Amino acid sequence: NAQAEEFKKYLETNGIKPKQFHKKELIFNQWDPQEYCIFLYDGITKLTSISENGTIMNLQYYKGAFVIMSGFIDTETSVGYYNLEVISEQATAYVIKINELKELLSKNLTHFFYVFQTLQKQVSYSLAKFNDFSINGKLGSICGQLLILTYVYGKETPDGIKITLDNLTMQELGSSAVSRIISKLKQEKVIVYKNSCFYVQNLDYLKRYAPKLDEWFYLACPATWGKLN
Amino acid sequence: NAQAEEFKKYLETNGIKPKQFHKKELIFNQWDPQEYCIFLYDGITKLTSISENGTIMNLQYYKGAFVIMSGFIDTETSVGYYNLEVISEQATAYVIKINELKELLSKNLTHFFYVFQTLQKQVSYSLAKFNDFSINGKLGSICGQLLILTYVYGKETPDGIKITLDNLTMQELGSSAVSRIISKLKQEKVIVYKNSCFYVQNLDYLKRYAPKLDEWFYLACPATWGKLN
Ligand SMILES: O=C(O)[C@@H]1CSc2c(C3CC3)c(Cc3cccc4ccccc34)cc(=O)n21
Ligand SMILES: O=C(O)[C@@H]1CSc2c(C3CC3)c(Cc3cccc4ccccc34)cc(=O)n21
Repeated sequence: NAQAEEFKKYLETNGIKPKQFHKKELIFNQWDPQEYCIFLYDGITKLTSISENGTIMNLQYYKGAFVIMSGFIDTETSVGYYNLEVISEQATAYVIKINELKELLSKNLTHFFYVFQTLQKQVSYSLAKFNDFSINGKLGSICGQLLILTYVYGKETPDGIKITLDNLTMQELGSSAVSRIISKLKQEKVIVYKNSCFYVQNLDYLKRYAPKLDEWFYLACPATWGKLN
Repeated sequence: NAQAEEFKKYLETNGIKPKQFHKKELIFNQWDPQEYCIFLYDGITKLTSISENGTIMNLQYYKGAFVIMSGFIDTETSVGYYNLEVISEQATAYVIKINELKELLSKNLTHFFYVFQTLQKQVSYSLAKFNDFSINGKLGSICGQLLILTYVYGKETPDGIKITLDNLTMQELGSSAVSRIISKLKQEKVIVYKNSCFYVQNLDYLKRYAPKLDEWFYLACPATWGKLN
């Protein structure tokens, strides 16, 4: 990822320091009155929300390299009250106060375009995710998440496509319908737990029920989309 | 909105003329290889997708003033295959090719920050609606749709809070489960349909089953929010 490495070197040049985090750590949480811009350089995270009675809802997953913002770039108001939690064993992130960001981007348009693009990818990603929900219900959503996991962590092997993630991360990613659906897929040999990993066979089935996410990845990450097609 | 008028002027300074469109026109369509930046200024539109078997998925609805983009500003490549379709009677929209946009934003960052912040509102908007549907099901959706109508088109009346839309537009966007929900909201007199118009008289019930959208209106459109609170 060329833009990402360039954005790292730009942040470090401007004196911004990389912070290590550990699983279950919160890079920011939903009560913080400091709005941040997080450049997640390495790791896997989830955006969660905590409702008033304390039940946790998982909203979105992110992966390095990527930008996540808790405030609006001009106002430096919260965009929404959320937590960003680390779910891989480690993660590396550059934490930037919102207003510092405005300055950093103002003085370099290339980086500004890059950050802007990361927003565009979230917007196109949620359109595609809503599309596949609209057609195939939860089946759209499970397949969609399995498909991206495969494109991003799948190693072609005679065994199929191995999803290269130690199990703890897979458990952090994953009800009635679910069990019955995840059932159906195992039953149908789309995925297999063999040799202690998931291995994916019917990539075509994933693509069928999550078509828009297939397209979205093709446009967003073409080089990666090519390696399994 | 202030930022909205000023970007309209900047666009006309740089020679972008408003193009008028009428109900059911495609502002752009998915096969068009030209990536665009649509600044919807007035009217209502919807983004749609066309799955292969030909069914038209409604993905999102938009209201002037707002920004819709069909290419990534950095690589200038397609963000997806979409159609942008008018559903109001007429709408005012400035259509800018993606390369010309990038130049316009590059020479005035104020406007760059406005467009950037517009996509940020779009990101958290869809997370908020998703939080509400995951927590409260269709009651969360329905209560979200009506909350939306209320803030944007809610004109306070003795009869309560009227929804100021020609009732063919209403009728353009609007099942078994749905009717059980509206059946109840009509019975408990949270909404009243009289004189062929919707009215709202318990704003606080809606805020209960859609607390993330309510919270989103507050952080992203405080002016609108505060008017009704
Ligand atoms: O990392 C990237 O540049 C690409 C392009 S934008 C994106 C996303 C979208 C949230 C913005 C995701 C999210 C995602 C989807 C499905 C499974 C995931 C598993 C782990 C982490 C994130 C996941 C993933 C992703 O790779 N990308
Ligand atoms: O609001 C819009 O103009 C579109 C059309 S109705 C909708 C929703 C639904 C709650 C009513 C959402 C939220 C949402 C629900 C279910 C699955 C989702 C999957 C991904 C993202 C959001 C999801 C978002 C949204 O944009 N819209």
